[PDB]
Amino acid sequence: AHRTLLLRLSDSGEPVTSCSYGQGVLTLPSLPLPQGKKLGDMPVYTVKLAIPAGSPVTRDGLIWTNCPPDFSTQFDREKFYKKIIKTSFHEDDHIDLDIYVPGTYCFYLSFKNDKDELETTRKFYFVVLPILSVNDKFIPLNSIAMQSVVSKWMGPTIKDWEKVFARVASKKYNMIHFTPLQHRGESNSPYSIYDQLEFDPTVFKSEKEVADMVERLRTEHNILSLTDIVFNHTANNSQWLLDHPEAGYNHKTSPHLISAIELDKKLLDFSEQMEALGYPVDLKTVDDLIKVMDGIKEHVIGELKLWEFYVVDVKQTVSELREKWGNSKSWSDDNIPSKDDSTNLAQFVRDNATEPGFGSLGERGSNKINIDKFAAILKKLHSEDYNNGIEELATKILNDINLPFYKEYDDDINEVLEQLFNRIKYLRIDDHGPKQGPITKKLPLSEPYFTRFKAKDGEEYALANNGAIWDGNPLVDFASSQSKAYLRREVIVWGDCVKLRYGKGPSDSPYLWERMSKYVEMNARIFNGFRIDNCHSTPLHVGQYFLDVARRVNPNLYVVAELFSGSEAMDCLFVERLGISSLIREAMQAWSEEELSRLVHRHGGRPIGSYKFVPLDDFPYPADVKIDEEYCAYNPDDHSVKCVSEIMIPKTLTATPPHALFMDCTHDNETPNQKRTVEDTLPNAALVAFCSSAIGSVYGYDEVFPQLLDLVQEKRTYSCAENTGISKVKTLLNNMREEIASEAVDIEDSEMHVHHDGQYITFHRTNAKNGKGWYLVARTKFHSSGDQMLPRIKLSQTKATFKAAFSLERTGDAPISDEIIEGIPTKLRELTGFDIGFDENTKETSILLPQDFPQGSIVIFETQQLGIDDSLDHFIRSGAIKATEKLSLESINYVLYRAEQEEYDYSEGRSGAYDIPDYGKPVYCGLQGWVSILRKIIFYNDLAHPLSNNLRNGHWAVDYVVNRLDLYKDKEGVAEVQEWLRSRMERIKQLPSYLVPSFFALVVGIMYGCCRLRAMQLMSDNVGKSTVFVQSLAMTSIQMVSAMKSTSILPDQNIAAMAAGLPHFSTNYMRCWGRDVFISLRGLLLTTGRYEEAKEHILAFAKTLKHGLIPNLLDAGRNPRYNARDAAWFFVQAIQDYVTIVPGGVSLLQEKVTRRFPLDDEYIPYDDPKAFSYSSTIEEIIYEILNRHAGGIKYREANAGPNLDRVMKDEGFNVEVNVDWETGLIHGGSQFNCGTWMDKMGESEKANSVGVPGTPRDGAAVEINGLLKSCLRFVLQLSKDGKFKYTEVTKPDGSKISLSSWNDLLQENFERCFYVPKNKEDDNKFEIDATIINRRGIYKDLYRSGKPYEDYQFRPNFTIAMVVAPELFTPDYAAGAIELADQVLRGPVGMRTLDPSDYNYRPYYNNGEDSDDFATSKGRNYHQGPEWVWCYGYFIRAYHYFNFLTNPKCQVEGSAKKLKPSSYLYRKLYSRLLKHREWIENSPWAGLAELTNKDGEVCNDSSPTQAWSTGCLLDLFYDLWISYEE
Ligand SMILES: OC[C@H]1O[C@H](O[C@H]2[C@H](O)[C@@H](O)[C@@H](O[C@H]3[C@H](O)[C@@H](O)[C@@H](O[C@H]4[C@H](O)[C@@H](O)[C@@H](O[C@H]5[C@H](O)[C@@H](O)[C@@H](O)O[C@@H]5CO)O[C@@H]4CO)O[C@@H]3CO)O[C@@H]2CO)[C@H](O)[C@@H](O)[C@@H]1O
Ligand SMILES: OC[C@H]1O[C@H](O[C@H]2[C@H](O)[C@@H](O)[C@@H](O[C@H]3[C@H](O)[C@@H](O)[C@@H](O)O[C@@H]3CO)O[C@@H]2CO)[C@H](O)[C@@H](O)[C@@H]1O
Ligand SMILES: OC[C@H]1O[C@H](O[C@H]2[C@H](O)[C@@H](O)[C@@H](O)O[C@@H]2CO)[C@H](O)[C@@H](O)[C@@H]1O
Repeated sequence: AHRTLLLRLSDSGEPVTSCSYGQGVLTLPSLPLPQGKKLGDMPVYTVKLAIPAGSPVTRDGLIWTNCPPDFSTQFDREKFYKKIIKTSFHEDDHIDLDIYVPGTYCFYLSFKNDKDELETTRKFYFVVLPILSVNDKFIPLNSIAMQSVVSKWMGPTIKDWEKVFARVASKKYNMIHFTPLQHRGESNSPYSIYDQLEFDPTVFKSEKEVADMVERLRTEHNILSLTDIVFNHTANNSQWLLDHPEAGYNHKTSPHLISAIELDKKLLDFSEQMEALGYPVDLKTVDDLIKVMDGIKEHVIGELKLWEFYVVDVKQTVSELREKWGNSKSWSDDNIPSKDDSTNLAQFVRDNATEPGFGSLGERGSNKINIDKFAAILKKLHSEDYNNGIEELATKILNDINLPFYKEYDDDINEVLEQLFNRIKYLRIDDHGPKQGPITKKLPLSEPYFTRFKAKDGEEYALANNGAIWDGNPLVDFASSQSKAYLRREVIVWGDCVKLRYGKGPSDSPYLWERMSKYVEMNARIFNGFRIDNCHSTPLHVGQYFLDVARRVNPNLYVVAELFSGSEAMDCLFVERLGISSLIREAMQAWSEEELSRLVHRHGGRPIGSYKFVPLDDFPYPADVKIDEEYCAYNPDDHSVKCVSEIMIPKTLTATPPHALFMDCTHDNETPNQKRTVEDTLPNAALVAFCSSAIGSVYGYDEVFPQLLDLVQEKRTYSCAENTGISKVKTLLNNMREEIASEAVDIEDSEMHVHHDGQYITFHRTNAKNGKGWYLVARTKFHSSGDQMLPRIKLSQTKATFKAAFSLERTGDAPISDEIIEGIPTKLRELTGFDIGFDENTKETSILLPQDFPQGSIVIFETQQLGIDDSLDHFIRSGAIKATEKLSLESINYVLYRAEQEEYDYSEGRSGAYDIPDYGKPVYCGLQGWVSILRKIIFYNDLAHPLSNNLRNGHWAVDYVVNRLDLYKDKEGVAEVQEWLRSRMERIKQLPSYLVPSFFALVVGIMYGCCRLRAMQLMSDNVGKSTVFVQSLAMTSIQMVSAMKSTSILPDQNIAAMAAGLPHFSTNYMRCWGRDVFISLRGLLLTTGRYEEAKEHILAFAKTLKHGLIPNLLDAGRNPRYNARDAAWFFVQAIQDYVTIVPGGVSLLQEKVTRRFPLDDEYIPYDDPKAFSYSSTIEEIIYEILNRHAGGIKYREANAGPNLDRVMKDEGFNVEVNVDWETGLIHGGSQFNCGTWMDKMGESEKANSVGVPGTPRDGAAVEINGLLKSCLRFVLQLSKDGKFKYTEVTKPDGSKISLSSWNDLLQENFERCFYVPKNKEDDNKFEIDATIINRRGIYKDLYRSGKPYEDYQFRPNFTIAMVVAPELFTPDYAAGAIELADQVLRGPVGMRTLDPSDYNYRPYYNNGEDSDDFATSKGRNYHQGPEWVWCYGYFIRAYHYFNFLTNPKCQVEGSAKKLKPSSYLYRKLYSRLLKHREWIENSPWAGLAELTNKDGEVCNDSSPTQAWSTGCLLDLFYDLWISYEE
């Protein structure tokens, strides 16, 4: 059915962590195959790799993976297969990895670097767990019960073993771990294997004899089997070691140990003559040890030649100097240090005259000097005659060379004898280890460091035996050359075993690899898995190769390993590459009760009430996605991995901590009788069994054996004594876990609470799906530490039920047999008296323990949380799609967004945003305000967050989500969305308090995702199929477009009205701004597909035309403000954008609006019946604007006075606009004016700037004239097409100018008036006064401005003209001008409003400055430095266009030999948007800010989400889409 996981990648190709589970591994969940399907019928899993669109990896990117393409192809570690990444600047690419067999798989990505070179990422691994079934019933991995049994103690016959099998089958174990069933070595230790290729001749004779026994265990007792596999060593007496001695490290293969060999055999030879030469051979005196130690120092250390292994043979070099004194002589280097600089000169000879392998160990005299290169230096330094003091000089240098070697030797020898005498004392003088037997050949003074034999090749050899350094790093091969442990005697050896020298591969030890391969696949044919002792000491490449050979034989190979590497990260890396399925954890390692509770806490599960993962505002919502319309397209027999909700965003693949196999007692740790007591066997095994993981135990733990069995010496047999000790309880524990294994699946599905009080440990196991749980009270018996009484146990919203209770008591000591291992007689008394009180009001269960509850007892309760059934998850994960069926792009605004001021508008100031105690209010009143806070809470499982606390303290926030929508109930689809929230929140309130936060976030997140998907479906295809970033920008369109009560766009009605920004531009007269609306109209409405809403705004403002101008401040169409020389031309540009994009958009031209205010610019007539009066068409409105500007205007502001602008000066109200017909440019404004977008008016009385505009842009503005040229080009081609008529324009006098002539006037005179030529020679060609110019290569920001220094100021406004009227610019001039803006005026997120190299540059906006600075106080800086985000949109839109015309590297051909941008240009475009993608990702408001201080510094006064900040970035994506993506 659906076994697909989503693995989103970052921009560098690294997997993305969906949740913080800790240091882990990309493990895929263990699940059975579909009903009646084998390996190969279908892929076991499919990993969907998601690559971000436009990321640097997509540039000629390829996905590599060693996953075979089909089931027929075998797995190869190093054969990777190609997968093509489909590059796009809008759409992310998904590449499936079909997996057919469990194993270790990895993937890496290759791409084209920014250096045009090839680059590769890391290898990223992910494990598919094996499928474990017994007959035809699936065994979940966390329900495995493993019984470890030692072969040589189960009996001499196979039937003697099958009696043990029946005992562990009654205890209901489902897996048996075997110590290696091979022929054992001399010492008969199970791990020193004599021959790897044949089993124990005492019991078996062939593979079929042991294969039938394991298959018998499967069919008879329903038990799987696995063995230990020994890679690190073999027995010291293998008949194949005589044939192939190179399989270990010897004097040939590892020459560095030659020094250690001659020391081991010396020590043993001294042991033979210990009392002969000296006498102390077996005493308990520390002085007696000192005598033999001094004997060692004089009988071995002194007889070992002062160790020439380090030091250079001084006199033997001088002897050889005279010999070749006269051959390759003379040097030339003048750097040769002076003879006075002894140390410096000493090491100079070391670097130049040495034979290969200097300083390192080898043979006796392996470190020597190159003579012809040494004597050549002496001739150059001293004299060419030898007897001239060379013997003194040469010896002096060599003696100083050996100074570090001698100190290296003293430090080595000291750690030899310290290690020796310390070990000698312990091994002899019983401190904690006795057996101080008079030394013998079997018990020599020194433990055997090397195994000696005479090989079949004739020569003698000395293979050592591995072991372990005390506290050394196990990742270091102590037998390799990097370690000096065998020399310094820092090795605790195992004489039973012998080295196994693997190299870099089969080339270094051919027979060893071939033999171990056939040895591995032999056990792989029989058993279900392997167990690896000291896996951390086996090299990675060694473990990787043989485990893959096994999985080729047994595809469902279950791997266990005792893995204690340096850290958790190294543990995860070993699990990643080796494919380990479970890690061994030992419960006996806990020294105290607190250490045991912390161990059980690690492997118990997640906290109770843990948050559940949901796709939120960080996911793409493709409009063309499959959906579970009612979460019903799941069949249990399919065994499919479920999606999170009705939306089919597949289950995310995230790193989870590697699985654990919790052993209450292994075959190497001491018995509870030894470390603690025998009574602790019951509570210790119960706490382990309650963990949500695999569990196991050694044989004898349940049968309370007295002490740990010596794996080397002991020969006694397991007792046939049935049903002893805990065998009855383990039958209960394993049978209980079988009932739980049927439904518990993933890591979020099993939760836990653990408490430790004194000697008691509390374990509360909980299933998060149904509410079923277990409660365990276990009194531990580490020591008999007196009576302790546990306080009252209290469970909230839960009912308890007594299951079972037991006590373990000791009835004397264990029998002392010599032929059979028998345990300690123990009584297992069932307990009673547990009072379970239930308060039928508070629904609180109280549990009191009985006073007869001795140490070593347990009690199990069955529990069930109230309000949770099996049908709760389906009710929450369904119905939300059907509830959003009637939602519209306007109505989604009330469900998701609404600022508190926008909510006060509908609630008359009563409601607002929910106040979270000790935190604050969410940014939006809708779900977006919750999702912005919950995403980090769900990611970290922060149950201590103030919102998490408030959600379980009461149902206030739960009812707040549903009660808000009463304000917007009558709107499209909101009522049905409220009813879904009402029905789901009501069911949630019936749950326990501690479970409310996790379920509250799940309900909000599900409805949020359904609302965001509904938005992408209602929008166009370019948006509804793009990356998260584009969709996040498109959701801003919903934030701004909403119906209000205190304002609108029509004076008669109350309809949708695009706000300028939230929250400071949303209510009353501050919401709609004509300039702001029509800059964002193309981005927020046309790019998204809101065609009818874009028409309503064009028609609404068309009613308020006056002076031939469009008003900036729109008071819903009643008394608007006409101080906007900018708005009319952004408005006429939005009409062109509408007609160009909307199909049949020419129909807008003949739409008749009822023009309020008379044509003759009369007076404010809101009541006067001459308001409605006459109608005007849009075609007429356009011509009215063009002709009125041409014919000249003249007006003082209507209702002029402070009443409007309480700071504007009297002359400031009479603004005007006139067209210089010599040039064609439209001039207008004054030094008391703000008629452009930089409209900051002074309000400082201290700095005396009241009335003084910060940025008056009087004269010819670039944007106005650029939009004028765009409008003229629009109406010319329109009259040609017949949709426009008017072709004549008037004059202030009364003449007439053709529209084409006005169009040509700008074409002939625009660039002349504005471009500042780089050539100082062409200032006589572009109307420039060189006295006032900051930089050249700049299109002037103004023409004929009042203060002419503002004419030549570098401001970002010229980009508007470059985008809307590119014909006004010669390509080479514009390309260089916009490259300067990129280097100078471009900030990280916003565009700098003024060149930093100006004296007026003040880039920090503080609208509360009450200082004396004329330019900074009260926010006069507004447009003199601060970085605005919308100007970045117009900038990069033209930066893309003119780089496509100029730089040829930004061009590429292909389809239809049509020029599409190169990946080099897409790379430059993608880079300039990372800060914008970061901003909208990590902002509580789900948009882009209005303003930013210098260099990305957050401006507090800036509105955090602005309409035209995100709309202009949507303009860029539509340019690249509508022109290339066809
Ligand atoms: O009856 C309705 C209305 O009538 C009159 O309206 C006039 C205003 O009182 C008058 O000030 C003026 O409005 C100007 C404004 O003066 C001018 O500076 C500019 O607006 C700027 C601010 O200058 C600027 O600092 C910034 O202010 C933001 C701030 O950055 C933001 O962080 C947050 O604090 O919100 C502040 C705004 O509230 O940005 C704004 C916008 O760019 O332009 C305005 C419009 O021209 O002229 C109005 C003419 O009607 C009455 O005076 C008024 O009381 C009445 O309510
Ligand atoms: O309608 C929901 C309501 O939620 C918020 O108010 C609640 C607090 O979040 C909640 O912790 C609790 O506060 C108590 C405090 O003693 C104190 O706040 C007092 O004024 O009210 C409670 C008295 O026990 O309960 C309140 C609601 O009573 C949020 O702030 C409200 O705006 C919101 O309406
Ligand atoms: O040489 C160019 C000149 O540019 C700037 O001078 C500005 C000045 O800051 C304005 O206040 C006004 O005087 O217009 C001038 C136009 O260049 C630099 O400040 C100045 O150092 C530089 O020399």
